[PDB]
Amino acid sequence: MIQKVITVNGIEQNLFVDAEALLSDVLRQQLGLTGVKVGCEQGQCGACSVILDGKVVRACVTKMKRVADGAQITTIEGVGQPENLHPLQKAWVLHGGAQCGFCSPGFIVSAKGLLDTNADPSREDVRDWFQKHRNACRCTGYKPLVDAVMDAAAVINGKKPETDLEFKMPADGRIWGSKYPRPTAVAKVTGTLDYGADLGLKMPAGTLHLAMVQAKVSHANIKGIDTSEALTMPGVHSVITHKDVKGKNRITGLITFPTNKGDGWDRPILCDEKVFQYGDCIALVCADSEANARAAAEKVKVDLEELPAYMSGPAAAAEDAIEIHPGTPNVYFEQPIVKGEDTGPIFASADVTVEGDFYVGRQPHMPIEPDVAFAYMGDDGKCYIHSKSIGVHLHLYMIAPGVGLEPDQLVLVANPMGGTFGYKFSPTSEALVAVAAMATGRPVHLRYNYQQQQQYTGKRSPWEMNVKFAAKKDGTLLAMESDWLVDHGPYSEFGDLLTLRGAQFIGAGYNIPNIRGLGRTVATNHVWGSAFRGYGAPQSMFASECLMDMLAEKLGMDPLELRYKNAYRPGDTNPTGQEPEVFSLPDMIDQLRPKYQAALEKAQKESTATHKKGVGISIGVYGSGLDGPDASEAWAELNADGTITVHTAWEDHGQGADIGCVGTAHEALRPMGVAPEKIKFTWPNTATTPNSGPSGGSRQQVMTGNAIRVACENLLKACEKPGGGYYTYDELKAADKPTKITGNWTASGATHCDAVTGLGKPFVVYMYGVFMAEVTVDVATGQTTVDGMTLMADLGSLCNQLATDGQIYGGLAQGIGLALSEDFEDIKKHATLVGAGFPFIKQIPDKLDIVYVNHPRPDGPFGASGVGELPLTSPHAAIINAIKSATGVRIYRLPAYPEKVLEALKA
Ligand code: FES
Ligand code: FES
Ligand SMILES: [Cl-]
Ligand SMILES: [Cl-]
Ligand SMILES: [Cl-]
Ligand SMILES: [Mg+2]
Ligand SMILES: [Mg+2]
Repeated sequence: MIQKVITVNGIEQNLFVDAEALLSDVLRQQLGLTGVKVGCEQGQCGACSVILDGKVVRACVTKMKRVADGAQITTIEGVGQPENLHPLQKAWVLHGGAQCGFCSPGFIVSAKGLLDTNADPSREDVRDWFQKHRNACRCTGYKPLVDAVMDAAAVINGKKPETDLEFKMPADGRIWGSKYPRPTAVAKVTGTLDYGADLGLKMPAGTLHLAMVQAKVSHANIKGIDTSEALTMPGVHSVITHKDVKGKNRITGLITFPTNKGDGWDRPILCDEKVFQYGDCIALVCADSEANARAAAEKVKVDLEELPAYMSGPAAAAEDAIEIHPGTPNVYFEQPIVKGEDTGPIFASADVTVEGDFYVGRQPHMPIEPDVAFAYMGDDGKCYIHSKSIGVHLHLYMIAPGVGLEPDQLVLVANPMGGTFGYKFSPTSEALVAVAAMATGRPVHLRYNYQQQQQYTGKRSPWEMNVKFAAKKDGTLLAMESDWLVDHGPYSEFGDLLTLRGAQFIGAGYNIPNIRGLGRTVATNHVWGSAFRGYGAPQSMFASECLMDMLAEKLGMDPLELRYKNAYRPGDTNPTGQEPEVFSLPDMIDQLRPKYQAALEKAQKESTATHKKGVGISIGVYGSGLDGPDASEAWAELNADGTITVHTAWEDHGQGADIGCVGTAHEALRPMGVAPEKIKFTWPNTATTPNSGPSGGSRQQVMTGNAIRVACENLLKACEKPGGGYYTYDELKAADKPTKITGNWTASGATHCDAVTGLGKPFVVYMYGVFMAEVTVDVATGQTTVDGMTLMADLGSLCNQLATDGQIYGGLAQGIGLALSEDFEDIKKHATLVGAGFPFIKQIPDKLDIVYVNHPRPDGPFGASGVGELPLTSPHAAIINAIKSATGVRIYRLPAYPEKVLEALKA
């Protein structure tokens, strides 16, 4: 141990530390500075950026011996606090740079290091700096962050007044459609919002820290577990196995389809008889600390009979394949799509047919914050779970029978979270912490490290796809055929539904009167499938949007013009036989056309012999809602102090659940003249908030937004004074009148897609968009650089521009990763941010362009559709179409690795 007298945030600290200790650990645990956020723990993400003697370092790979006596450290807490914001923190808030906010402290600290050395940086300087210092963001696509640096810089330089960093009201009082900052912005940019790991450091002693004992093979029969050595190890309380589980020890898929050949109880909470994938939790060590738990977990011995593993869809779908779940065939679900006439004869007689085999792989969500949960037995005897669940009511019913509790005896609460991008549509650690809390009686806490986040949370499921188009010489689509195989890993949850998405979205965007297709779901021993932003669209529309460009090339037609010809117009139906609710695609194409022609011209002019430039186009379509007559509930309550709380279980991945609530409520409350700062939101809690539903399927703004609008409309009626005006709280209570008002809303006109034909009206609101990608391909290396992305977006009406801009920028960046760099195929290699091809700032162009072409939705609140998954429907198709336009080569199987591109280039 050594004494180090240093300065931390301007205050002299008398530090007593292990020289080998990590600065991140010291700052967070010993000094309580949880504003230093830790994600990857491997120096790759920059979340832990601190300033050490004028240099930006990553505290997670800075050992205390590198901290000299009298050193000066600045963390986010020293940059500024809620009542004393730094220009960089004000700028972040104004520009909407905090979405999930997990990266915000590191980014702001890093940016402060930048401005202290380069006071008046260019946009490229900013990007260069964030690249060098490895500041990663998964939410924003970087543009708003650079916007914020530039604006703060102007203020610090004395070029602009600081008051210009404060939000200005639109001068009618309308925050709907505005750039009003999200309520959580201040806490995020000051590091005063407590995420799961932060809460764990602030829990009382007696809290047990968990570590997972995980399978180190992909497929096995378990013979026994030996905990003897682990129990003698330092800090160890006990080891939990399947024997300690009070219920079925199974997670249920809950809405398993009838034609599913599996019962949907295939997933264990703790492995009993079998290992189904690498990483499966077999046991939980409970100890006094994470470090001690992890140490002992290494010594728990599992006796395994290793079985052959099927590591892809095709391998597991073979006739001769051994059943992974005995009694259930590996191909456990099939969804046909049968629309209009038989396609066989139409394909035979058409002027032009095209066909293609396409692949989209196991994309890893890669949130900066790795999975974390905790649980405890309350004084009331209920079991409470606090996690990253983005569907608390959903997960309750998925886990309750497994852990052995009645629905009334378990409570699920969503912590503030650093992004999920769909992986939290699945339970990850909830049942594990419940089981541990129940068996021990003590508070338990479980934090995954980044490797576990990669290997042992759900992934986008790979699809092997064959799609075909039949068409007239004028470009009129006549028919389509489709076959898709979905590799869902060993756990069935929502696998059949994902498969159904192929029926709804392969070929979405165009009038296609005749379709014959078949989707198949298959269990494998690769990572289990959890929703990933887009959920079926990125796979489906990659195939159909690439094939649209192939059809265009065969016709001798401009790809944009071919789309203009076939795009939804009044009278047309989508693939499930349903009429579009608005018709905005022709409008969006027309407005993009000149930008597209201008991009083509630039591409040809600026191309060289070694660096070829191209332009690609795609369309994107997705539903807003869960399938069928989806519904939400909200409560509007006037409180004693004259504020209004809107109670919902609108789960915040980071997308802006808080601003969606406040924005929608304010618009609905306008007649009563309610200031936005007086409107409160609620963190999701199964006991104290209504079943608003999960934050999945880009549904909340529509479903819960409507429910909030109805609740607020009903509160107005309850507050309405006879003869005009409104009662106060005190007046209402004195009259013994209610002050907490319910509102519900239902997508009444929706129906589920039929099990035989795939036809129906699954969503009443869809999202529509047109993508344009501009790329440069280096033909010597096969390396693609995306120079610009454009999205024409119809969102009906914007609740909040900061939120929708950020959403789109974020999804476009994930499109670049999906197209060029991202995959989880090799269990070990792809277990880091860098190894799995996470897009750092230089991989994302500064040129991200949005054009809103809003066609108000009949069923949307004030006209709004969702936005969440739109920017990820097909941006990767536009990118791949752009590579083809640049070089003549088509990548059919994502991602377009440089070597892969080179191989095609030289074929
Ligand atoms: S770089 Fe330190 S937590 Fe990622
Ligand atoms: S706001 Fe950057 S990771 Fe979420
Ligand atoms: Cl998916
Ligand atoms: Cl390929
Ligand atoms: Cl490569
Ligand atoms: Mg027609
Ligand atoms: Mg090669």
